[PDB]
Amino acid sequence: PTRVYAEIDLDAVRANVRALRARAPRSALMAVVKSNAYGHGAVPCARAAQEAGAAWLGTATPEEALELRAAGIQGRIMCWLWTPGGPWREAIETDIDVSVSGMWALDEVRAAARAAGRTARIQLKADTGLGRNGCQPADWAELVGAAVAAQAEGTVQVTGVWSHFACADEPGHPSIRLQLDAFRDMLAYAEKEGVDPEVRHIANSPATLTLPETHFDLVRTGLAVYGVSPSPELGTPAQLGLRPAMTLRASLALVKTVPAGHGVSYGHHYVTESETHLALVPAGYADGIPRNASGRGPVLVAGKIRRAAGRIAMDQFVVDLGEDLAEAGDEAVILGDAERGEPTAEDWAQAAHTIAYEIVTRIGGRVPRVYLGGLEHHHH
Amino acid sequence: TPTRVYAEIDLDAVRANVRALRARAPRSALMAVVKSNAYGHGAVPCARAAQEAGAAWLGTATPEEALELRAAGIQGRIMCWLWTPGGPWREAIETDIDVSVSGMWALDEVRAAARAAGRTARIQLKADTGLGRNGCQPADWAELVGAAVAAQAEGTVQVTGVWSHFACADEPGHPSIRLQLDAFRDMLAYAEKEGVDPEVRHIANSPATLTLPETHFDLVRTGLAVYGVSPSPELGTPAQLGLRPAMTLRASLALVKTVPAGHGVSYGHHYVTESETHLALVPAGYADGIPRNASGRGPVLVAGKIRRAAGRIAMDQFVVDLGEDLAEAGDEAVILGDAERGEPTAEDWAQAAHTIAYEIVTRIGGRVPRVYLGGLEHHHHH
Ligand SMILES: Cc1ncc(COP(=O)(O)O)c(CN[C@@H]2CONC2=O)c1O
Ligand SMILES: Cc1ncc(COP(=O)(O)O)c(CN[C@@H]2CONC2=O)c1O
Ligand SMILES: [Cl-]
Repeated sequence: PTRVYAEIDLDAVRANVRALRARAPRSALMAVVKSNAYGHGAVPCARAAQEAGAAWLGTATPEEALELRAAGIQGRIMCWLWTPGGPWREAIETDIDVSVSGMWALDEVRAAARAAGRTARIQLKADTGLGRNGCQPADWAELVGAAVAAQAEGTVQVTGVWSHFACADEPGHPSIRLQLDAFRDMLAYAEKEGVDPEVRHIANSPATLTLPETHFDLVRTGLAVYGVSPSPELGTPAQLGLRPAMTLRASLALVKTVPAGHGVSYGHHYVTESETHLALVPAGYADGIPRNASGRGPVLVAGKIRRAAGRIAMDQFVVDLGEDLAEAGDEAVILGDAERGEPTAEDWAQAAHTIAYEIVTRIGGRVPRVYLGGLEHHHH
Repeated sequence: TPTRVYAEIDLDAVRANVRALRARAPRSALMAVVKSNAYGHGAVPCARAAQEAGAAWLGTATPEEALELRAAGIQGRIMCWLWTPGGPWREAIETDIDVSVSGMWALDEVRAAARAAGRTARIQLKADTGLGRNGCQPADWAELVGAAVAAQAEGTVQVTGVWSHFACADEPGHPSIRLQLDAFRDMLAYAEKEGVDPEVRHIANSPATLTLPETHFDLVRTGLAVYGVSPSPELGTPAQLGLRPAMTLRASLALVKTVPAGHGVSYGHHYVTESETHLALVPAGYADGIPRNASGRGPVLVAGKIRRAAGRIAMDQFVVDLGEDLAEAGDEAVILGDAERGEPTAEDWAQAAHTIAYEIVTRIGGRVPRVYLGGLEHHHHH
């Protein structure tokens, strides 16, 4: 690549899960590789993680997990975002743990297990307060009654019971101890109606890094696997011992001199104060560069951190080097490692008024990924 | 048909939009701009649709997007302008692609390339008339203009056109507009006198095309308007401008349940139910292209009524408050589509997320499948 590409370090990835493994000594690890691994490459990161000690693999959509098996990845895998008509049968045949939050899901899977002549491994999801997916406390008895019954009929096998936190990245939030308590009480009742789960889990990356009383048998870690801290309130990847996996770089396409008082970019939302040097970065919002980052986004050009000049276009944006010099083809680092003096996904989150989760995840397809580290077959 | 979420592209809306646009610049050619996967609509399918409908030129930003079009079997004139040292000059020249030169480093590369390729490269000179983005500054025109006419004589290149791009065309009656138009006539002319005979002179994008007839010249570069979306509300709705929206984003509810009064919804708990009600889970989040920034305002059409994103929008989904109404898993929700059909539109979302329509349709995820209608059967094979 010469215009813009993403450099993924697989050694950073492996070291992260080894760090996270130590953080929860008595628990099992679940590397979440959903959404193309938050933009780093689903399969490469799935193999690296697993190699480093990942016992489970989790994704959102059935398609995402199927594609994981398609690439010959063994071990326990699980998905949780189903919609009526999903590929229940296919998932069951590949021995993937599908999740259930309602009777409709349970009924769809039970019928699929029949056609497949096999038993689906299912995990019941408790809605302990997030109010997103999962079963409400008011319908827990009912759904729990059906599982054990569908279990007796040998059609399904309840392998686990799980929930998910709403403000776990906000240390001290009252909503946290609530859900955690509601989790225990819901688990008891189900464990009493004839359910012996293979795994018990509720924690995510922030919960994992903060509350041990929430580790149980398994922990589902996503973002931290990529060396990005869930929130500033928890620390920088550096303080967390996490190492950034992606480095986004580009080459300048033009460097010119313009008189003082010259407008730059759409809407001329930036006017040159004095005759200066204007560089051109060939990466716009279609490549994943937030347009709300207009005027703030940091770029590492010529030994100094520069700022987005004016509006950010679909394909490119300009930067004012001032007195400094540079030429077409030169390297620019839009986001990378804080330990290398470069900008980070957090820096851009703040610049764009969003979160580090969005920054990395929304990095386009038009942008090639280049792998380094891990083993050779990982780079596929 | 997709079970989670998907996008349907109406190829007839595309075919009709260009036929409308041409009738606006009667004495100028039309270059359809399908860069960025046709602003999220599917590059090859739309490129074919627009050609057959009347586009004489195709425009993409990068050489790769241009080499993909050729690789897909598309003929006719094509041009790309975003280049960096080491680009596929040779490959681009062999495939007969009009490229843009704004600096000398480019000229020397295409020259070395036209040499290896044993062919003459058709180049177009970009002039920076105010945008301050790309193109030659007025103070380096003669230098570039000179070296060019020199490359001509050597038989390496061939200057096929002189152009430029506006900064505030989409802002009706902006001072920058006239100022930029003026520089064009002066910079262009000089190039003529010094020898250059251009095949085409262009400067108009969608807004300028729709508003200023004196910006047409030989060619006109229209991107957004071709897909039925209007550059700016300050120009009207696709309806008034006489345009038909081409994209329709639909998803299927995954869950619908009842929750007690005072329950929190999503991360941070930014939304609390004022009473006992029905909540519905839409399985699509910011990884599919839904702006997280539209959290709490993004309009969706669910069960006969427009609902607002209840709380924080997530990576893979978000919830909507059905209130008293009822619905179920599998029922379809329309995120964005045709206002004429009483559906939320790209502008609606553009406003909700505090941005411009251009970015909404352009950033629709790749995890999101595309389904084509109308047009010619063979148009949706690649
Ligand atoms: C159920 C579940 N568990 C674990 C994770 C991993 O979380 P971290 O990345 O914070 O470690 C996620 C991802 N959460 C997102 C965020 O938005 N939509 C989701 O599915 C999740 O949804
Ligand atoms: C150089 C160039 N020509 C023509 C067009 C087509 O313009 P319309 O889409 O308005 O018809 C664009 C706009 N492309 C975008 C839009 O925003 N930033 C860009 O680079 C462009 O960049
Ligand atoms: Cl130069």
